[PDB]
Amino acid sequence: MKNAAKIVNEALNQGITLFVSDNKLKYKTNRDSIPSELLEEWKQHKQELIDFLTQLESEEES
Repeated sequence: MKNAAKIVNEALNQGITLFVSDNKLKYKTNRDSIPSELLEEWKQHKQELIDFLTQLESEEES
């Protein structure tokens, strides 16, 4: 059973960076040929992804 951080790490491995903007789960990358699985899992767990990606956005580093 995955969680927000699981998918976040998967993004980094593929050379992507999940970050939320306006409480909407966003993604950043240098390549557009990202795996389509990310677009779906990101939307599947967008709620928890936001929660985790936004609470981390509040701190400098951890």
